[PDB]
Amino acid sequence: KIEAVIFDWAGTTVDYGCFAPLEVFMEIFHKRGVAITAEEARKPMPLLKIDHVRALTEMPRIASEWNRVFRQLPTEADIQEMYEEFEEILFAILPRYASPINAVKEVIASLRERGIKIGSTTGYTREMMDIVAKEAALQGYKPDFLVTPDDVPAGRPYPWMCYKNAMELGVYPMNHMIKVGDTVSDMKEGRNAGMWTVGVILGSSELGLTEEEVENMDSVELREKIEVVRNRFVENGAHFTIETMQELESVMEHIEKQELIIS
Amino acid sequence: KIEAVIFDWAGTTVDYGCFAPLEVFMEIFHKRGVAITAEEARKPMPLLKIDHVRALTEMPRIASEWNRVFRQLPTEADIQEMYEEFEEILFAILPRYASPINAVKEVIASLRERGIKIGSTTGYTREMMDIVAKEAALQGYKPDFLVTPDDVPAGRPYPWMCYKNAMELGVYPMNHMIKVGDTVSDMKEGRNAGMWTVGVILGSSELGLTEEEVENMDSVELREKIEVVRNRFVENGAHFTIETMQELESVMEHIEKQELIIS
Ligand SMILES: [Mg+2]
Ligand SMILES: [Mg+2]
Repeated sequence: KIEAVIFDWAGTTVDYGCFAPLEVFMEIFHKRGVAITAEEARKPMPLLKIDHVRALTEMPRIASEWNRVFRQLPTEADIQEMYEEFEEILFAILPRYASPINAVKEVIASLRERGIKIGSTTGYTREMMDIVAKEAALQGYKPDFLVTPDDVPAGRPYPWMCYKNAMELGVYPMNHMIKVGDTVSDMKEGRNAGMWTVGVILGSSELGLTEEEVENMDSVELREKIEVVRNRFVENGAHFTIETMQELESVMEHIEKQELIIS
Repeated sequence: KIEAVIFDWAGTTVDYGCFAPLEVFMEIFHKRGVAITAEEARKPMPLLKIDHVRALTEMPRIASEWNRVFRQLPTEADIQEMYEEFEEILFAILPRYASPINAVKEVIASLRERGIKIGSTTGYTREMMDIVAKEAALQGYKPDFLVTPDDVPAGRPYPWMCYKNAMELGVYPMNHMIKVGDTVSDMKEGRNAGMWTVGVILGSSELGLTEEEVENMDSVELREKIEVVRNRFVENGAHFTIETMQELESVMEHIEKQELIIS
């Protein structure tokens, strides 16, 4: 039972903290003496098109600074000539954060030797993925199949992308697959398809921490923050939640032994 | 319940004391020889129109003097020349009085943090409000929307301006909005609008003090002065009466928990 795991990308498989799409947004602004927090950088994370450089331009403290350095408010060609260079700088920065998240290696190798198929879904796009994947493979990671919002009629909340990793990999009931992510949207995806939804923490978008900024965080505050993530996953779906990745091949057995049904 | 807060523009957010008009009325008179006090400068205020200078004209003591300088009493021309310059010196000084009152920043910083909208209304006019807004932005205060007596068929006594904020901010039931002010008129407006009215004291017109006078005033003296303002506001429908700005939020908790109804 459970013949395939449907992983995610930045936050799950690669790019710790899911900063790729962020850093870009920061430079675009910082390149005009604005300076913004990665904290504000997220917010409209899903849906990375121009409207985000418009929602980030309509933000309080943001509109302020901007109007203080240029002595005026963002123009229409300001959002443009900014997004035009978002895609640009991003497609050229994505490969910087395409390394398989430490230890994810062994997990995949292992899960295959045990006869498990590996698929995936993402928020990014074909063009965005044609850059991400490529680097990943040259770097050791390459699932058996991949799907982006471009392949289906809708994005991440819906199960559509997941119903295709199925067709390809060829796996009858949905209960035979596991969904793994790092965002409430992901849990909503798995607990929609009819799959087993699990949330990763240490390196997730939610916990939004850096692969080091987690070591400097003190023993009591980290765990303190981890639970916050965990709890937020659980209610949005998540049949299980894990901190690291080594704990997934521990969840599968459980699923099987446990003997609980997905309704 | 409290989705948005509608702030006043001169007495609540900026000008701690509301001396912009005052320190301009007494200059037009101090430039012609007849000096006057800021106390006399502000009998009626929401009427910054021409007949305000005319009221300081037919004011005994001030009628005296001027006659003992120009050897004659004011004329219809002496007035429509002091006003036809009142606003001209106003637009040049208003920027000097268009910066926040400390707390306003931190508070407005928050509020938006809990996702609360921020609109406004004023007695100042379109042109007057202009410049002020611009300078307020460069300083650290950019409410979501702004309305002036020019956008509606009337002034402050009437709700009109407040109704405009609702459409814009998209917060429908009036009673789901707070109305902060600094004078008897601001309360008349909020009550007529049908929202939760609140009046501030420290740094208001009804207290005509300075952010140096309030620090150089007796402990008992000041307290007495405030009570006059307080009793004043309440006497005009002010559902609440805050001293400074922090406590504006505790008021929201109170209102949301005291299961009370307006009108
Ligand atoms: Mg991700
Ligand atoms: Mg006022």
